[PDB]
Amino acid sequence: EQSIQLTLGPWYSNDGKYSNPTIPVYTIQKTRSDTENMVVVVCGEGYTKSQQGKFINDVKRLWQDAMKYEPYRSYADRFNVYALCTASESTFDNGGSTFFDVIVDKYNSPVISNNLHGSQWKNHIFERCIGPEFIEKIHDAHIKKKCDPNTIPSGSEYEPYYYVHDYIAQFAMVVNTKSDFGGAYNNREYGFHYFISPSDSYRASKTFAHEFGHGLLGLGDEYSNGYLLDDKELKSLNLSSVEDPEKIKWRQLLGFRNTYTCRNAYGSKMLVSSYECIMRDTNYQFCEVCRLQGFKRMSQLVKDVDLYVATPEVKEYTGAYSKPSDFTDLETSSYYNYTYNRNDRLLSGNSKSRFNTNMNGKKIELRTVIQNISDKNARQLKFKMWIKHSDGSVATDSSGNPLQTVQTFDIPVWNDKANFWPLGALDHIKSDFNSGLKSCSLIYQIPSDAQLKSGDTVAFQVLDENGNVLADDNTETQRYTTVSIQYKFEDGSEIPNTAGGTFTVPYGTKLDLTPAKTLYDYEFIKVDGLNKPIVSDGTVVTYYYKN
Ligand SMILES: [Pr+3]
Ligand SMILES: [Zn+2]
Ligand SMILES: [Zn+2]
Repeated sequence: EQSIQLTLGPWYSNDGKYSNPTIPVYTIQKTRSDTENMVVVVCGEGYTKSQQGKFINDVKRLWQDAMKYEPYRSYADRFNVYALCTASESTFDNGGSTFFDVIVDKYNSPVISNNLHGSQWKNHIFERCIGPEFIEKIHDAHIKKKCDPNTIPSGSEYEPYYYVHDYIAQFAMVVNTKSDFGGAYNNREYGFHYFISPSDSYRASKTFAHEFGHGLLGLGDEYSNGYLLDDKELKSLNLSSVEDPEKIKWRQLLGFRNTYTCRNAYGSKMLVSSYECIMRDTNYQFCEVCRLQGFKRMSQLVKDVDLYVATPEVKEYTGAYSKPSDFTDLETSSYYNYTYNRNDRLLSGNSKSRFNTNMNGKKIELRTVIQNISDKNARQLKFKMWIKHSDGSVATDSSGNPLQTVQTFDIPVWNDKANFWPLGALDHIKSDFNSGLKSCSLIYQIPSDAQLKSGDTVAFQVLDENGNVLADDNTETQRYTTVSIQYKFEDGSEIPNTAGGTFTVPYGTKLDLTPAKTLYDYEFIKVDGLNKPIVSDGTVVTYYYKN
């Protein structure tokens, strides 16, 4: 079957338990060449050889649950996901020898323990052993190994393995356990880019998405502490200590959805853009700043994503939370007072029906934020907003003029792009949060003589230069559909060492990806199910490869 073979000398397996392991490789998802997608490699800790089927199903479960969160969900079909069936002598719960020597320290942190058996480089195993074998043999780039990982290179111990984390976007280690923990190890200068999370804890999927947010998306722990120094302020994608709303990096997002800067705990000098974010508390979704920053980060790792359009909202425009001085109080009470006010004004998503015939003479606001991913093409997006009767017709005033307004917004280029986690970067140092970023507000005065009827709602569209609808008043609550991937030989047999996963897309989506020319050594033949609206759960897209 498909596998990689490692050579682990005493620096990686000092007790000889894994001196020459054979590691079966399973493809969970490969929708395009590895050279065009983000490659995720997932290994199991504490799974015996007879438990590798549990491991594969565990990865599929955690991965599919991660793909339900924005911003990952927008990129769901642009990941290639591989499960490496690393076999431990002992299960994790039995407490004997495991592949990765993971221990849970006194702070409940899962840690690769170099000193457990004296394997002095154990926590370098991903970039020095697993990664380079994978990239030479499985990855479509087939980059030949450059250094013997069981010898000391001339010069830097680390530089020869930097290339690993450009071909493998993320290493994840799933522990076969119910224990609730999580850890992320992000220090590319010293080779570290992996996270560790449990298979069966009560919030295992939430933890996975969270540690994935640290690792791939570059997001900071919103539960952390302290006053950020100037260099750390520039460095952080989603944390701040800047109290002045006119200077805070994410000022353009203030007042959009639940973006209202606030202290992450009473008295804290550490500020978050939203109190309700998975990066502070794993029960939440990603906040709008994390969604933006993660969407930008992933755009650096693929080639064909050029625009981010946050989901627009419509709010009664009262003047509240409309200027910087409305955001100066950073207490949690101010955050929740802001979110209550938003709910009292909301006219979109699940509050569409709050529109009523008393809205004549009132102002409404269409609000979103837009990020240009291009550093070459400025963009011009047209917003349209109108009052729609329940039968779909456009409402009018008493003179017959449609209750409709339009405004075009100019989105400047992302000239700062090369400073924001580009391919090859060892870290993020400084970026201009506002480069390529435009908060867009379209305010409409509903006429006093508006001919409103019961059941009227606000409709809207964000349009590109060709009139294509990028978002509309149905986007937020639209139905998502599950699509299943299968890999088959031309005779219909399932390809061994594949375990095709599922993800979700908006109902009606036409998938349009160029399939990879090869799967392992199998040659691509044809695909069934692409370029066709996905309109049923369990829809199967079938990739056919020559045996
Ligand atoms: Pr052959
Ligand atoms: Zn955490
Ligand atoms: Zn966040």
